[PDB]
Amino acid sequence: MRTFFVGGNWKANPKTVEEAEKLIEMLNGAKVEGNVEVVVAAPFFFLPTLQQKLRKDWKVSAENVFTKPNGAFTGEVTVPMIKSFGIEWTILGHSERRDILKEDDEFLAAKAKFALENGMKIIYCCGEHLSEREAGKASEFVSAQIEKMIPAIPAGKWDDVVIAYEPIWAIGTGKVASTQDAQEMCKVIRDILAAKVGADIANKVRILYGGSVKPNNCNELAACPDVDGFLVGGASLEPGFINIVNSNVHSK
Amino acid sequence: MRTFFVGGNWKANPKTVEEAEKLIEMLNGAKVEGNVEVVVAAPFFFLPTLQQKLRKDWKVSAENVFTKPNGAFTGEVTVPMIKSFGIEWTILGHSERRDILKEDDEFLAAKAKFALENGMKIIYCCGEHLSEREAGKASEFVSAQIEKMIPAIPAGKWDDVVIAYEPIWAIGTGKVASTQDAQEMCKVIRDILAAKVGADIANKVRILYGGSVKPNNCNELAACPDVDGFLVGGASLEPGFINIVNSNVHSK
Ligand code: NA
Ligand code: NA
Ligand code: NA
Ligand code: NA
Ligand code: NA
Ligand code: NA
Repeated sequence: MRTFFVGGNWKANPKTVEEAEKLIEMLNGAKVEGNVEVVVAAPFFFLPTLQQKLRKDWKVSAENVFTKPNGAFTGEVTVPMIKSFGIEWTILGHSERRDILKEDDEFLAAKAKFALENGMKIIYCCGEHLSEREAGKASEFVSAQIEKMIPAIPAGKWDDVVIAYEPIWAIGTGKVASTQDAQEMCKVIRDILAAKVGADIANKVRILYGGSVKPNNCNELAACPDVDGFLVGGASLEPGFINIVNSNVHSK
Repeated sequence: MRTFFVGGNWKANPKTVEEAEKLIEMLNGAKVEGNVEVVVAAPFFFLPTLQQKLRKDWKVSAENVFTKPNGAFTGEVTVPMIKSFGIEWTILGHSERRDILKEDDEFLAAKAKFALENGMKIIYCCGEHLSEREAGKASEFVSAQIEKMIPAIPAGKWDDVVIAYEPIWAIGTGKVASTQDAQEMCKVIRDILAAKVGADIANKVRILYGGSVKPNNCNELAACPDVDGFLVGGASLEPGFINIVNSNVHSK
């Protein structure tokens, strides 16, 4: 069985270091049940304190990184900077960056290749928008994205990739995703991997559900056979995060 | 006389926290001559250590910030986060972000308004590209940018604005800027301010030269009457930074 994986994405939160420290102390006291690999992603500015203070059985992640080691890229944070502090993970391709910050697939593949070649592990995000969901073309859209991702992955690095499916069509659209939606698209992704890079890899890669995950739906989502975990949004800031981490006991 | 102002922009450098700490220890030992306001901008990830360890007579600056207090903006760092740690400054509108990260004037004006309304001080960057320089339309282009900036500034906040002119036309183009180029464009900007917001404000706002500044040209640049200081690139990482900070003795 693949090890269940839960990434907590704080996004651009909290507002103060005092709040981030309080949240860390809450995470540190949580009793994890079952078996699960937990990663916490936070704003660059809080990454030093998170790495220093977060429980050592969990790992810290950046929410984005640039494509280069360093250079004339005012405002950007790079792989060597966060790796120099012991941070092993980054999220790439999150819907908010693809959209608001206009990150395209070419930019994202470069990031994934550079990050992996430089020893990082990645949570690579994908997912289709409302028009493609409505048109019933969700699998084609998601395939194209995964197909741009695939050649970024060096030989031997699939152990360092996790994929998160975001139902962007259910974010701020008036539509909601069902548990079966989540299962279906995670299976779509697994099958794309099997067809393109082989069953051995497909059978080991964790594919996460990245839509709305809360204490009230995490257990039924975890039980879906192709859902290997979550990239959690707003609940990653709340005590409910632990219920989600613990939903691993319902996945087999 | 306006107080001479030197901002050191590390850009996306150095690669490691060990290097940033060594650079800080170098800055801390430097003997400043004359009178000058010094700000050091560094990657988000190094801002905590810079704020903790940098000499207290100088101030730390972010190299960019987002337009919102917090929220669903994966990868972004916000004003309250850096203000919560005592950081008072940010750079906005740097050419590398306008270009590589595709930041437009509307995005940048929003940042400046939000930053200022939230108690930040800003270094707002502007500057024209090669085609406008060649066409002799450098002043019109720069005016338009400043004209988008101006309504972002709340009543009473001009004391918290510094403007940096970047001769983008001389970055990676095969063309170099002269000392007279720097003076001319800093004067162009001052005159736009005087005409649009009044002489009192124009006479107090520091306008910096943001092109290539090194130990070998800083004294002649500082002596230009409308050049009030520098936003320094690569030399901000080198012992030469101090020669630049000290070029204030040549400006009157
Ligand atoms: Na279809
Ligand atoms: Na490997
Ligand atoms: Na499952
Ligand atoms: Na002209
Ligand atoms: Na004021
Ligand atoms: Na001067």
